Amino acid sequence: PANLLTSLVRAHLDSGPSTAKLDYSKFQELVLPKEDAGDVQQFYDLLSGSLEVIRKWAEKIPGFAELSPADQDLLLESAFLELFILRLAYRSKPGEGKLIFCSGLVLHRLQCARGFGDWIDSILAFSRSLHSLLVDVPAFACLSALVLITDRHGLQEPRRVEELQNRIASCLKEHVAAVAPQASCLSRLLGKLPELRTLCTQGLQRIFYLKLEDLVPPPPIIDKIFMDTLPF
Repeated sequence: PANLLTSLVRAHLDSGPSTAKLDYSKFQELVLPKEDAGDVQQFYDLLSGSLEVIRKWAEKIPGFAELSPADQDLLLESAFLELFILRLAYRSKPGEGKLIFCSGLVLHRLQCARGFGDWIDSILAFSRSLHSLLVDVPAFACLSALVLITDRHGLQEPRRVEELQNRIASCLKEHVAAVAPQASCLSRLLGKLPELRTLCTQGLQRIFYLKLEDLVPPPPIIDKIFMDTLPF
């Protein structure tokens, strides 16, 4: 934990692009001059691309594959939006308006604005605030795991999810104490989780709006996540 910390950092670093793998071939800060089908389809494709990456990342968190398969799927589905946002916010460069996606694709905020709507600006504000905390890679590797491994309604073994969460939280608390015994830093960090939930709602609102408009249908897996996480 110890070894837990190292496994978390490794899972985190293998789930995203190397700086050498960054792809700038579509990046344009100048967009010439309401959303259309190509904007909506790119929104859905960026969302979809993270899905398979996040699922592989989760399998590398020690103890996750030892949860029931029904609990794994519920935890993944429920956290998907928040993880997409958190990992995007941490990878991106909000000073420059640059969004960096898990494939390595780099886009300017103005290239995403029509598909994402105002949500992309909220994400970039959360990204600037995340960056001011100067969260180091091991701290991030625990925070993101804590977003996934958390209480959700319908869990078969809620105490086992809580034990794994406590292990990760303890691992984080120890790392933040060691790099600085002691928790104000820690409380500032954990304070990002509620804001993240609020941003996930904004994403659900954007997906609802696009489903209403109906230019291009959501891909089935995103659509199921949207429908499965609607508490009505």
